[PDB]
Amino acid sequence: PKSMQCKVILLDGSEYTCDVEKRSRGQVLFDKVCEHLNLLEKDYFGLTYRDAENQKNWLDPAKEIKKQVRSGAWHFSFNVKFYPPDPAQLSEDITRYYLCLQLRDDIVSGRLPCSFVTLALLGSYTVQSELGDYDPDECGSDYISEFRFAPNHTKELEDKVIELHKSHRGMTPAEAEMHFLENAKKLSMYGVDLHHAKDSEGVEIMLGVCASGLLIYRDRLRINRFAWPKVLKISYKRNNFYIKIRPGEFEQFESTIGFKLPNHRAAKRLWKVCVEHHTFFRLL
Ligand SMILES: Cc1occc1C(=O)Nc1ccncc1
Repeated sequence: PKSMQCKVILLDGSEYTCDVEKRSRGQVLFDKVCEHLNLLEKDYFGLTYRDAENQKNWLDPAKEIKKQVRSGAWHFSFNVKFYPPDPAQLSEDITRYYLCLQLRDDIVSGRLPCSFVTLALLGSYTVQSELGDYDPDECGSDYISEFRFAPNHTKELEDKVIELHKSHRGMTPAEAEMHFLENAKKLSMYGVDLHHAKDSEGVEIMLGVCASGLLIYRDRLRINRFAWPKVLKISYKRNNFYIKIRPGEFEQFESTIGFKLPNHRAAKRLWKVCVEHHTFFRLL
């Protein structure tokens, strides 16, 4: 029975290697990674891979791995797929830990924009969780943490992390991680998956997919939002993506809204993540 080597980049930046049978469905590999990670609350997570166009795709756990990676390497990342709006609701500390690791990468990468003060507060909770109480012996006036906190590090930011870390004496790792999450969950781009698109007039927009619905960013001046409940049908055709809106009270007709995506694969990818979000966040 022939097996393919799989390499998975974990949220701590380390590499997990395993073998699965070459006709394996994605769930087989995901189950192995989650057992490796001692992760029970698996529903929020998934594996990604890069397609022939170097686009991030979710590995569909119900489909054969080989029919998704196709010509590409069996190389994956372990990621948060569904960001919980209230991480305090999660049953296990280790789930919140992996969600913290993902968010730290969302922040350093710039996918999750954050004010100076919130970057320093999030950083200070990470340092408290990982090193425990502030020790002066480690940090002088010239201290720079090994921890990556932000897309652009400044001495002022490092100083503010230390100032806040000092305030956290006695805080346990789970407690610090829960504070991390209570701050991060409020950020306007928390758990928003962004897709480049054009509206029905050709104006460049971003579509954001998240727990609360589909967001349209025309810029910073005028953001439209469609809460999942309103959305009856999500569809794609050629390079186009459509949502069927519920009729408003006393309106005769449903309303269908249309966007242009970069190519047919980008339209299908946006459709699939919307359908998946739509189901996930109506069902608890
Ligand atoms: C935040 C939210 O609002 C409505 C539903 C949910 C939710 O978390 N659903 C879910 C959790 C775990 N597995 C599957 C679905």
